[PDB]
Amino acid sequence: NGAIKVGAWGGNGGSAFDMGPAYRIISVKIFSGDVVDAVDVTFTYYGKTETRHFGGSGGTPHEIVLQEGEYLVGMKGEFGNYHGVVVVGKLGFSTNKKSYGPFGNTGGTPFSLPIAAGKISGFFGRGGDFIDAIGVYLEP
Amino acid sequence: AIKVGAWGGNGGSAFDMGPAYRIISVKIFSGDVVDAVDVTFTYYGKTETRHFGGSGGTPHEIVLQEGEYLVGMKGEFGNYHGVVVVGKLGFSTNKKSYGPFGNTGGTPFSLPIAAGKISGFFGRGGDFIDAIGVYLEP
Ligand SMILES: OC[C@H]1O[C@H](O[C@@H]2[C@H](O)[C@@H](O)O[C@H](CO)[C@H]2O)[C@@H](O)[C@@H](O)[C@@H]1O
Ligand SMILES: OC[C@H]1O[C@H](O[C@@H]2[C@H](O)[C@@H](O)O[C@H](CO)[C@H]2O)[C@@H](O)[C@@H](O)[C@@H]1O
Ligand SMILES: OC[C@H]1O[C@H](O)[C@@H](O)[C@@H](O)[C@@H]1O
Ligand SMILES: OC[C@H]1O[C@H](O)[C@@H](O)[C@@H](O)[C@@H]1O
Ligand SMILES: OC[C@H]1O[C@H](O)[C@@H](O)[C@@H](O)[C@@H]1O
Ligand SMILES: OC[C@H]1O[C@H](O)[C@@H](O)[C@@H](O)[C@@H]1O
Ligand SMILES: [Zn+2]
Ligand SMILES: [Zn+2]
Ligand SMILES: [Zn+2]
Repeated sequence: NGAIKVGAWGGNGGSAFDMGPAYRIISVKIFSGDVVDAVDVTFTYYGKTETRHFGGSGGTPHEIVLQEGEYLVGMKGEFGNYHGVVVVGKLGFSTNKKSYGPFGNTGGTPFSLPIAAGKISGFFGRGGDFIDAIGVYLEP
Repeated sequence: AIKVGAWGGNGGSAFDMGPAYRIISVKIFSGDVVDAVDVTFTYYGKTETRHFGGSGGTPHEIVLQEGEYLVGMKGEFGNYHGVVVVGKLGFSTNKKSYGPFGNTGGTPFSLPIAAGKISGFFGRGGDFIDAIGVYLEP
């Protein structure tokens, strides 16, 4: 509904997910090991603060807590075959303050989304055992 | 405004066409490398053309038909005899995909647009197209 969605980068495995845009991403938690297992996002939508759980439940958590006036302004990673499956094998974000990651240890086809104007407001993609694919909502 | 990119190097001079009402056509000049781009578009009742990059290469026109929009951009950038330039460049509309054009591989980048469209360009250019980036509209 006026949305701008770029991606998803990755494979066609797993099931579709789409959190829609948020008023405020509070934190992003990337679960990884060899590969990107999953992503938890906690956010406020119309007053309510929710957490959605994407991908699978393996891997080690890596939390990005957004400070007041800190926004996600970049996403990059790599997707490739992980013993049969095209999943996001490395995943990273940058904010207007600091860069995070990349998380994951499997190299593959790089992708990169530098945002010169605007910010990330939400996520979509595909998840199964791991993060098959990830994509992003943009707003000014 | 939503500006994404630019992908490529830091050589050349910065260009910025701003967002347009409607992309009419994109002409991609390439050889070994992406030399340049001509973008024809409408702007507040005026129709305009901008050249970004140099004069080398063979052109490939993407002419946009009725209710056809740019919903994807992809290519590769790399060091080409001393300068980091777009070595391959491609686009997709809602109806079909184009190219990619250029014959020099490098670091890939891809911008699929699930919702929204490309409404304009910015980046860097010299005698080749050093870098390209994109304005996004809903
Ligand atoms: O990120 C994927 C996964 O990586 C690591 O586990 C490996 C695999 O689960 C599988 O191939 O079994 C291996 C046998 O020893 C194991 O290394 C862990 O980091 C895990 O938490 C993660 O889910
Ligand atoms: O667009 C690429 C590049 O063009 C110009 O660079 C010059 C050429 O690469 C060539 O003639 O060799 C010169 C010296 O090695 C070089 O300056 C410039 O516009 C440059 O900024 C740009 O990157
Ligand atoms: O450097 C952070 C690092 O931590 C662990 O070793 C794993 O979770 C990796 O996926 C991650 O890359
Ligand atoms: O997450 C990767 C992988 O996980 C499971 O094995 C299935 O859901 C696959 O469809 C999916 O591609
Ligand atoms: O792309 C760089 C270069 O490639 C080829 O040599 C030709 O097609 C030229 O026109 C072009 O300038
Ligand atoms: O390889 C893509 C593209 O690269 C060059 O610029 C030309 O030779 C084109 O005719 C060709 O289609
Ligand atoms: Zn979770
Ligand atoms: Zn294997
Ligand atoms: Zn021209």
